[PDB]
Amino acid sequence: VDWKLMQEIIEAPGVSGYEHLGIRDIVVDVLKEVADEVKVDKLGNVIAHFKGSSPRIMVAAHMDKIGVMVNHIDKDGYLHIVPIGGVLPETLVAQRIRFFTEKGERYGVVGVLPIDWDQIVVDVGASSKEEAEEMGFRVGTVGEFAPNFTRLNEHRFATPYLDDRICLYAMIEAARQLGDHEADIYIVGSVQEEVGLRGARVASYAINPEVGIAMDVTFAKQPHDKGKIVPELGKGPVMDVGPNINPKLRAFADEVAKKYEIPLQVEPSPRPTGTDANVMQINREGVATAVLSIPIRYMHSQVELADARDVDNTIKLAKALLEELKPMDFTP
Amino acid sequence: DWKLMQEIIEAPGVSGYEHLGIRDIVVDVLKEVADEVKVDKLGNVIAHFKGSSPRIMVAAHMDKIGVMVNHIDKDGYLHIVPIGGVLPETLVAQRIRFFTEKGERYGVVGVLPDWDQIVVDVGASSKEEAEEMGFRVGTVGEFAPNFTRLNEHRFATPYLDDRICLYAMIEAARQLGDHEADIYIVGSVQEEVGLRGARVASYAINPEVGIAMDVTFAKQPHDKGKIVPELGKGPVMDVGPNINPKLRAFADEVAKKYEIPLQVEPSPRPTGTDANVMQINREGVATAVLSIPIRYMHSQVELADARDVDNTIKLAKALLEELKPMDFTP
Amino acid sequence: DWKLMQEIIEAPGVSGYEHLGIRDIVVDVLKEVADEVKVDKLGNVIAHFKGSSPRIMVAAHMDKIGVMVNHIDKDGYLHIVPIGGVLPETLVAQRIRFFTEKGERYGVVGVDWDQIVVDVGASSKEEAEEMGFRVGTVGEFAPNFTRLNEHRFATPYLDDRICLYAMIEAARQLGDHEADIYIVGSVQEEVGLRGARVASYAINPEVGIAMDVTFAKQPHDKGKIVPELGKGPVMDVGPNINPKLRAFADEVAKKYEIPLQVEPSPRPTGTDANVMQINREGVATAVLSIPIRYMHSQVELADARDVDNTIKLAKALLEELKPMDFTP
Repeated sequence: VDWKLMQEIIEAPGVSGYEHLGIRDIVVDVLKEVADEVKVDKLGNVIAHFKGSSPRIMVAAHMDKIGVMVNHIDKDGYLHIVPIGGVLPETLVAQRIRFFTEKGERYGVVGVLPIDWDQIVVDVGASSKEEAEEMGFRVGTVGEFAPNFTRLNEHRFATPYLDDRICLYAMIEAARQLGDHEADIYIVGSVQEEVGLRGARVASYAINPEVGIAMDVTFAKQPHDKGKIVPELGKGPVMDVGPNINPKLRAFADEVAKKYEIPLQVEPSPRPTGTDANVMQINREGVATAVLSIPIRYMHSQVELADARDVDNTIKLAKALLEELKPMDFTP
Repeated sequence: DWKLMQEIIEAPGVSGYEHLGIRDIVVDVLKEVADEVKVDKLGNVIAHFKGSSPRIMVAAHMDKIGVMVNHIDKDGYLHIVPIGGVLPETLVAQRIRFFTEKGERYGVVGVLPDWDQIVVDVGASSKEEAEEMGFRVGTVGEFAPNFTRLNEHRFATPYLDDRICLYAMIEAARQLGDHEADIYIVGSVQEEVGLRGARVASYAINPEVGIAMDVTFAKQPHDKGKIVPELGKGPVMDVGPNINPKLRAFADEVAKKYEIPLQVEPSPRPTGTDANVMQINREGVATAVLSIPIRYMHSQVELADARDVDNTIKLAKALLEELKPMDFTP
Repeated sequence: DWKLMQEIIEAPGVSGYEHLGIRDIVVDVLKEVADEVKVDKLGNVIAHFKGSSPRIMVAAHMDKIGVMVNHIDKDGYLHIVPIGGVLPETLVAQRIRFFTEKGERYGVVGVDWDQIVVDVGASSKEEAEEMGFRVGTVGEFAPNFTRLNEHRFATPYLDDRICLYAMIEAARQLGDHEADIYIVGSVQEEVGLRGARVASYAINPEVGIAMDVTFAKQPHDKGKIVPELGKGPVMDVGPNINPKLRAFADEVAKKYEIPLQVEPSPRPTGTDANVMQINREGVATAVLSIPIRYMHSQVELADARDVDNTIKLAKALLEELKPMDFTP
């Protein structure tokens, strides 16, 4: 559990469709060191191949973050933005936003009068539209929650964009530590998941895997959750059960966990998605999919919080599944 | 001086707890040039700059609005209460700097996919554990610092009120030349909870002239043209009932003399400023208010213009030096 | 002393009318032990227990919340207005004790203060006036002292008579002390801490302690109340509270092994201590309270042990304090 590597994976620039701004390069480099080959497709997916014989498996964690984009700039240099993904305007009050302009990274704050959009005006220190632009701002400039990593103690930490950068980091770590494996493995850092799981769809079509595992984050029990949330922090990684989940693959997961003595949580999901596993399962002739998740609290806010112990068991389980996988009958 | 200014701003010290950090900063910074410095039973820092007449009191509160822990639940979450004008709205998905037994520790307010339901996560899984970490009923916290200089002039950061005026005042104090007036510079406490500190300090000082250096609203989005002051246009000084006319005309003169740009804003009512209790203190005092305009007051993103802070300091010392006995009787 | 206690609790005296009964009781009982006892122009009772230093003022308000008669209608019913924090909610189907020139007269509210009509058994305005009723006649919750058991009891006007009793009992049992003590029974607290303000100005103490009642955990409080009945006196922490004085209190309570609860009072308290702290040049203040349930109603209920432990701590604190720096 590398904290520095974890943090930079978490804070590397890369909103949906702009993953090339920083995160993609990190993923490629860290993967090229252990993979037999690493490519980047038309949409920006990073596909690392770890040669094996069978079965052919695809594991994916998205690299994109939710964020905002400048719709226009007014005469007084203020910015009017729109969301990129599931951005809660409630989480944009009295918050700092990291924008990526021509002249590099520039900050802006969303004030409050001493909620719906365009009631959301960003202040960037300008006095006119002309001045804002001269600062590098333009129609289409994108922004992200300002980074802020908070280590609360031994285990727990809070920060923007644990979704899905914490699962990305877990996948990458398991891949760096992968041992012997007869499965033909493809580790994918997908793009545009926050806006339609469009990255995993394109990559699963190119890869055409038999087995597919999406590593995403999931809700953890928290205040005012009214008891509807099953998973709990510190209780280990989570693996769904439901229509989107292949029983043979999921049953194999239990065993691996049992064998390596890794705590594993079960989470109801009577539908699919928003993981990449949704579009992976209906890819071409059909894929046996499963979901491996890290539970976090306060999803989609500047304070998503996780427990390093879960991250750890996710890395172990991910690795153990990959090495334990061999030819099987996935037909339900 | 961005270094010193940020220090004054982020120094600990919520209403009633100014001794956690801000109090010492202020004292030290002033012992350098002040003839005497002391602190009363409430924590007011009072610096004396001996002069003949008139006796003038200038104040800027050192207290920040913040929160306090009401209780810790079984799962280790904190339930807080507001100290000062804290809006539940500025507490969602935000970080809180708490001052526990074991030192400064952080917590975060959560959310889901009126204070009662403002629960703070500090990373504990039990009450015993939260306590183990140094959290006690009564523990206080403040917005987490995050100083952001937007450009050459503008910057945004929590607790611009009233630390920016406190800076400005301290700075003008350090740069004070010759003055005929007997000057008292006060770092007031508990101003956010009822101008309680200024009351006491002014009763002890008993000045003929008093000036409050606080922050005011600047034109910003959705203000509906109701706010007069504008960032970048200089320090502001009110006009109205609790603003002594003679004193205010004077400042108008000193301003134009030193050519400092000066904004004017109406205040038809005695304001939530220390100059409120200063004027009605003892037999009455000729009072005026000198403010730095800021946007988004009482939030983590209050923003100001350095050029305004600059002129406020210029005007501050100029007034303090040009001040000579005169009649303030309206 | 349940008898002295019930008597301090039931003694007449709403805000501004403390002279109707409680004042003289407070005066009489304090005169027996204090070195001097005086009544200022606003009605505050100020008892001095001469000492060296620091000079300390301790206050508990003698006033009660209540009602006043606005006018009498043709049919002899009274129309009242509240004196203090009285809510018509607590007036339905309740008996009210009025004070007329003819003496104590009772009235009942049957089954927004424009719907609160008091019936006194009169048939006409003239008969009501003949019974002793006038515009300005004041009234209180009828006394009704219920001992539930060995420790708990319920009664109107535990606020703030219970703390008044405690302070008085502590003063009567006071032993050797170095501080220059001033025990005050303040007036008009329920309408602006008016009494304590003037009293502190005169005394000009260096230290000040307010003894009031505070909320105790009770049904439907949804976990928002810290203090509980039976777990001892309570001492606030916050801006209105001087850290060093509070620290001192802690050590005293520990030294005597007196249970002491803590309560977060984030804002300037609604007690005499509020005005004591900003009095003249400033004062190191703190708050000592007895927790009670159902505040401001006819059934305010408390626990005897807490009352007792409050007297102990109050006594101990006064005998134990001495000159020390209170500068935060």
